[PDB]
Amino acid sequence: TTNCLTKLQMTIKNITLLRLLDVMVCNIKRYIALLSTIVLFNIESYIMEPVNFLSDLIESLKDTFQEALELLPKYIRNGPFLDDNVTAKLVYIFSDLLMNSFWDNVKRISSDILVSLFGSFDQQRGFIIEELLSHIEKLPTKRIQKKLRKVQNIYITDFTFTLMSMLENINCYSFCNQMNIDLLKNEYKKQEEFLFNIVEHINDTILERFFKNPSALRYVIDNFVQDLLLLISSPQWPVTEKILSSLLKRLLSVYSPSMQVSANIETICLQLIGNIGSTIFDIKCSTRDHEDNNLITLPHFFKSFEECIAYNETIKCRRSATRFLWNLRLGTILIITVDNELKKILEQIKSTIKLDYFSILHAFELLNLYDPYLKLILSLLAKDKIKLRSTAIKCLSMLASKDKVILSNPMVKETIHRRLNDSSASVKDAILDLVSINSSYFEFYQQINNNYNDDSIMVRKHVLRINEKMYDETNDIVTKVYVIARILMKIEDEEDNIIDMARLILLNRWILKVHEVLDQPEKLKEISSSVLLVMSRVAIMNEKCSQLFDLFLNFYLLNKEAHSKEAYDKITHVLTILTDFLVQKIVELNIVDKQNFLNLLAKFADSTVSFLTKDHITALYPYMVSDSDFHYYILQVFRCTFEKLANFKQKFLYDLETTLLSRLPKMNVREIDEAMPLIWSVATHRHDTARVAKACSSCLSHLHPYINKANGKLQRLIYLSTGFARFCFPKGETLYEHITKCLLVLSKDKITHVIRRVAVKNLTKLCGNHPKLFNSRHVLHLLDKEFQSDQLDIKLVILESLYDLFLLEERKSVRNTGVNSTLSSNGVCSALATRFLDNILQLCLLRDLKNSLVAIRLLKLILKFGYTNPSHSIPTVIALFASTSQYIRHVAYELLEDLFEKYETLVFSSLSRGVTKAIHYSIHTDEKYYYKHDHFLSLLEKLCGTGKKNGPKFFKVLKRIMQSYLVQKSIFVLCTNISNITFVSQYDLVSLLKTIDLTTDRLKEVIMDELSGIILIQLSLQDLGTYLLHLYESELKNKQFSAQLENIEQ
DNA sequence: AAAAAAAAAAAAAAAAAAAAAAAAAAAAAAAAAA
DNA sequence: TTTTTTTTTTTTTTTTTTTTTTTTTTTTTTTTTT
Repeated sequence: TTNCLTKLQMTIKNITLLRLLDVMVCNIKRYIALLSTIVLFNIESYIMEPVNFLSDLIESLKDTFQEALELLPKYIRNGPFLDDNVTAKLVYIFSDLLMNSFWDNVKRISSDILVSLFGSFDQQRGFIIEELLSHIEKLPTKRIQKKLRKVQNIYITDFTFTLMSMLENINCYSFCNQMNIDLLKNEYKKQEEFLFNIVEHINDTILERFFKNPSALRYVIDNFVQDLLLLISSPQWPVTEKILSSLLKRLLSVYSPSMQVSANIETICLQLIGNIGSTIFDIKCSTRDHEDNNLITLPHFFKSFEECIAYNETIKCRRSATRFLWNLRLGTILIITVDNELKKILEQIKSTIKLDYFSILHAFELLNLYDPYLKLILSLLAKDKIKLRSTAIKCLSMLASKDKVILSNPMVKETIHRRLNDSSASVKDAILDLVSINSSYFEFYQQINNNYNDDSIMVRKHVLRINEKMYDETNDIVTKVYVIARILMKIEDEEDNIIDMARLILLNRWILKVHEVLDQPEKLKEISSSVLLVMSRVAIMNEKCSQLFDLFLNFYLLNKEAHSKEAYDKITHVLTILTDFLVQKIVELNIVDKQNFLNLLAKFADSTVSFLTKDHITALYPYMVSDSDFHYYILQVFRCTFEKLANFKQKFLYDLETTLLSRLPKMNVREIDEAMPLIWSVATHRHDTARVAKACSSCLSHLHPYINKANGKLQRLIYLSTGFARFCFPKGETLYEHITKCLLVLSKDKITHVIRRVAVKNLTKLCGNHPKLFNSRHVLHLLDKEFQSDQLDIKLVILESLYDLFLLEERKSVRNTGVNSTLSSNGVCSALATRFLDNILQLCLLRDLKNSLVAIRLLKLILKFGYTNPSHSIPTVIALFASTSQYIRHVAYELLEDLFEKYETLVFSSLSRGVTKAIHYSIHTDEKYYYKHDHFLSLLEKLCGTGKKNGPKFFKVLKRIMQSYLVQKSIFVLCTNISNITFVSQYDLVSLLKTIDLTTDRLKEVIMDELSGIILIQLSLQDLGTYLLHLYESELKNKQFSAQLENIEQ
């Protein structure tokens, strides 16, 4: 009965054969569990029956239940009378139950029973070990806190929680309690050998079962190693250090030769070894001052051992853990002091602690194994596997996260600046993360910015983030200008997100940053000054940045359609105070900085809106009237301002006109074309302005005798007349028509060369300002005659005027239509470019640096605009590759790169003509130094050798060129350029060698049949073949200096 | 005013070359939801 | 304060077609004979 059983249990508890038999009989047939618990408390059939009853209960289930499972381990630990047969069933059922609130308690009870069974029996270690290992597939894939143990907010999976205690339960120190030190040494040796063998067995089986199915069975190890990392910092688990140690070497054996595995296995093992290395390096770094323990501080770390043991046994003893820790000291203890300490220990037997515990691990293998991990990481950095490289760089990054001074050694600097220049998207991202997490990364900022235009979106975004971080962090003006220039470059891209991010960060760091203070004193004098200095520095240094800055300031900041009205008044206000501060700085300062500030002011005035007021005009006036390049930017600012503002004072306008007309003879042509538009702009605000008419009439009367004479003062006179014509009086003939007639009169053959050039330049400028004048036949015939008269300087001024006209017209066209939203519900320049394209191309190949640069600039501008066909100019650019000058070659390379990226089909189509023209220019220019320069074919090859088929296509074009040419100097330069070509594949090289051998053999029979040129070209081809062979089924397998030698001929 | 054979020009079928699309797989980070 | 599902990036596997040739076939009109 239940009452009888309860009374019997109470009597047994108070006190502490027939009853056991009755309990067994009752269990055979809630009451059964109570009887089994009573029998267990009182205490092979009596045990075999309760075990079977518990097995049936567990099978059916899978507070009244838990007392039997709680009193079972006590009997197991106390009574060893259980035979080997009954132990197997309990071991197996409890191993099954351990894997798969009250359930956690049941699992803990099962773990306690398993460790008690391990401790009680010394001949069943392998049995329980294999039983626990056979259920390794039941580990949870995800580290959800629900099915996890504890022990600190540290969650431990149940399998290794049982396994670590089981392994540390060897506790040979207890044998020391049982006991001329001869027997204990042998016992300790046997115990340590047994533990070493079983830990190697566990590691081997874990790695084997992970290698069998690495993709699906990753968690089987992924948890374990990870948990081994979470438990290594606790002194309460010393055996864990061993578990990782023999494990780590196994991972180090993964990449050893004769152990080849799949790519996924390599990546997983590298991630695991990287985590292990990071953990052990973190442990090593956080130590005392002296932690050598390098097998060679000995007297005083026994005190550390004793303190650690005492603290462990004091707080949370867990007697198995401290028993194993006592054993761990045997290897260390086994000089005079060491012997005395060992004798004392034997006689006794017969935050700060966390740092102290790391000191004792240095003498062990785990901490000494860090160097092989680093060597393996460095070795794997250089392999061709992209995933391996990325994972290794990630491991280096997570290693350097703990210690920021790991970059001192040069073997990491070498890898980083080699990988920054050439890598893939993932590798570049990993190396950028590595350099960004480290505290100092200004040493490689140039390398980081060199990859700002990568194809991958992720690398570009991360580089932009690095640039923003550098701008926010550093204070050096040079690096700040560099990073802000890169950010401004990144405002145009094929990704809307990238350009939006760049615009947002630029707005935050140029406009909103100034708006934060909101007219707060003692803070605007620094941040606004720095921002204005940055903006001034942008407008220089590759003025494409200046163009992007103008675009950003005009078509983004001042467009009310782009952003909300409430977000536009702030922009306008910030720009107003910025302009006021810039004007004030210009006033007080009145050097390159001054020019930059003036350029910034001119750009601000040229904007779509006027942020300047009459007060700024009055402030600029005192040094405007007073008499450098100041008056040029000042005149530009005045011209831009007077086209938007009005309601000026009459007296001020009269004074401005007086001071402008007084200085007209003194000012040179450089700023006359801004002074005259200013004159007209100020004249139209002060109607009845006949004063400018009288001033123009004076110039006309002074110029009239000169034109009659045609049938130091004349230069300025004609310049002023042309300026008045093209900038004043736009409405019995019109003034500019009379000026064109006068210029045509002064542009005859009998006229002197200098005045003729000045007159033709002025006529070109006037026709540029008045397109209708280009329709007149006389000016067209004059321009054609100048272009076909072989004039060195007359053509140059026309080209410069056309360049200026093209720039102005394109700027006006871009400003006419910018960025806007259109709702349905709501050619002179091209003709001039096409007509004179041949003349420009012919002048591009001149031997004079100035004329060549002017012609190249005009050609580049025309090609960028797209007025004419690039096919007519593709060879010319290629001919510029033959130029010896480095700058001409570089600008030609940039132009050809742009032309390729636009029209690669036409570029490939015109390669033959380009090579022919380049060879002709090379032989024509340097009649004796023609073979000296041979750096045009290789640069063209690398430009068109970045594609999968661009290589074979370029080689096919090269073979066509070689066959076409089979002139002596042409063959010399072609051979010298071939000598410097890097060949992609050996099939191409052997084909070229066969062609050259056939050609030289044929020339050999030619010379034998037959003078100097033929033998010289034969010798040249033979020397090319010899140099090529001395530098570096067969055809199918093959598919996978020279100038001095040529000169030595004669 | 009658018949056969050969100069061919289009119109499909193969033998690859080559340039991207679909579709896991893996980290890495950020917005819900207990 | 943790786990959950989106959202974003390369990576690798095949799997697509879009080419560029080389073949054979088919039919067309012009040469040959009465």
